Amino acid sequence: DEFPIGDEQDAGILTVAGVYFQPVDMEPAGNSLSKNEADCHMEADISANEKGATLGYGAGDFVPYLHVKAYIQKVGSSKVQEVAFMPMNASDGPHYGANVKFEEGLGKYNIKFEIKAPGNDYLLHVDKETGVTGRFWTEPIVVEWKDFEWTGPQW
Amino acid sequence: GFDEFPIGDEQDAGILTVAGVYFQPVDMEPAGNSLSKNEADCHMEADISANEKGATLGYGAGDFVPYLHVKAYIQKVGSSKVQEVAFMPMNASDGPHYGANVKFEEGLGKYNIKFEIKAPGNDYLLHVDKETGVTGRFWTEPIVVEWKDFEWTGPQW
Ligand SMILES: [Cu+2]
Ligand SMILES: [Cu+2]
Repeated sequence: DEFPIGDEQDAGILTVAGVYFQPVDMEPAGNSLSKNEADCHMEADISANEKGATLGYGAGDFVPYLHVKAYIQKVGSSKVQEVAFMPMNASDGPHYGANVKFEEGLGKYNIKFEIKAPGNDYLLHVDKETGVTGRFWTEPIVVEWKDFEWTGPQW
Repeated sequence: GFDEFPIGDEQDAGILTVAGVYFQPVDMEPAGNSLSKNEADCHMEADISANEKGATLGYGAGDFVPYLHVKAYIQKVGSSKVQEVAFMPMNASDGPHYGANVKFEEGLGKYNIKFEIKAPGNDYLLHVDKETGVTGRFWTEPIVVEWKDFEWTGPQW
């Protein structure tokens, strides 16, 4: 069903897995390509690790209200494709994802996920009685997988 | 880790399990839409999670349901005045919830408290293909949960 982009990675309070599988139909359609126009669905599985308790997250919890963008670059190429992910549910639960088309065809790509904190959408209790001790990250978190091979559908 | 006071009993509505609590007003960063700590009577919280029926939408039982739009309507019983207060999603030491600092504008006594829970709309997508998708669908009109004759008795803190 699901194919890893690479090994799972910890970054700050986040645990970030990247997977891909067949392109999907989404309701509403969102920002990404239609199923027939796409090569795959790409998905960032983002959850809190143990350090997330500093912001009030339980370990393993989905972290919502993030802003996630993927950068897809053919190795040796002068151009990078930028793809906004949206939050969504599949049968396997919440994630950030998008239908994606590899613009340079089958080959070796570098894949980066850029993960921005919630900002003014999501609040934090900061008082001592009920509050958390941590604060959201200010610089976007970057997870990168080198030498991902896109070899067409595996489904 | 801190004292929480009940608004009635936990209620199920659609795929949601909804409980209300309140406690001392809090400091929020950023401040959001609601009253400041020193201007409010309490912090009011809606704890919204998926029940067993939430699996139809791909939610795990008990998990927080994000991207909802939650508003509270607070009406003193016998009064025509209805206060409306938007809740925002946020984390406290006990985890995610929707909440706001609120003021009971008509003083001590009986209030009807309604939580109006709008579905995410264009903010949250659903896979709907057969292979990876879900067969449940979000609600067009808000889910409403109400506790009648909640008693505001003043701060214990
Ligand atoms: Cu998806
Ligand atoms: Cu709160």
